[PDB]
Amino acid sequence: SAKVGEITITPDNSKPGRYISSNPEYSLLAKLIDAESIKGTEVYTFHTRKGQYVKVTVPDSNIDKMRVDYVNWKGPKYNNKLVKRFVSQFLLFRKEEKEKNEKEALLKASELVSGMGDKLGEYLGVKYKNVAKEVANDIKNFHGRNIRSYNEAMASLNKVLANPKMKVNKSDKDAIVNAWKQVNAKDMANKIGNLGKAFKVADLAIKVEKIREKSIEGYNTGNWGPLLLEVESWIIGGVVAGVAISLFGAVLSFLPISGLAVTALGVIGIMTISYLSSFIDANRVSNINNIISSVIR
Repeated sequence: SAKVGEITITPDNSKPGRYISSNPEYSLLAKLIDAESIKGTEVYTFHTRKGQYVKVTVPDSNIDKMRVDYVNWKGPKYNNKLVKRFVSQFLLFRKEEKEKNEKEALLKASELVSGMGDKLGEYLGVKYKNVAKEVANDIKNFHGRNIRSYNEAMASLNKVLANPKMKVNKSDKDAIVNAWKQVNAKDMANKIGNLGKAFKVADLAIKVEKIREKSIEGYNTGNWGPLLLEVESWIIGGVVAGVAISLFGAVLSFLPISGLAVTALGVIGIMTISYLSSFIDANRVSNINNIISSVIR
């Protein structure tokens, strides 16, 4: 709901990635704008008329490499400077918006993780509670310029996974799974959504659903790649690293423990905590491994 030079851009609450121009006169004669960021390239779509639009693409957010495309254009083409004028600011606004949301997300996510700490710790032990808290902190203070690679993360996860004590008997496995299935993406999505504007990403419920399905599959197959990959997916697809993670954590934390035993609890607690550190801090993982002993039987 900020001001972009001469006008005021407002984010369409109803539709993520879409903005409203206070005065189309300065927004290329378009009231509605749709922004996108795939693989670091910003893409602006100005809806001038029905079925008509101007596509603006900014490779690597470098206005110098800017490209304009008139699609289904009837009339004369706007002069570049004009376009440039607006884009410049919009670009800038966009960055700020992200930066803001990122911080906003990490915080709220760190809270959730922290609380999860307090909660499970009552059953799991102080050692558990202690680590969870650090993990929460790491989240709180993370910068998106250090989000780890799939292969990078996957490795760390293995350490935990490869940890002998880190066992999972069917009785437990089947519960954990049953828990996951108990989940309703939609409700989740709303739940998550209500955490704040920053969580209002596109196709929330799909993202949720995929976390569930892949979460389940991980359990009964030991394959966790799909999970990590999904998250990474999100990011390449436009979601800011900080948010993606936060989003991830939130979901993770929203799983229902009713119907699980203290043993299953430990698994869950460890897992959650582990996935997260895997993407953030390699070192925290050690910490986790060290407490697996006292948490898991």
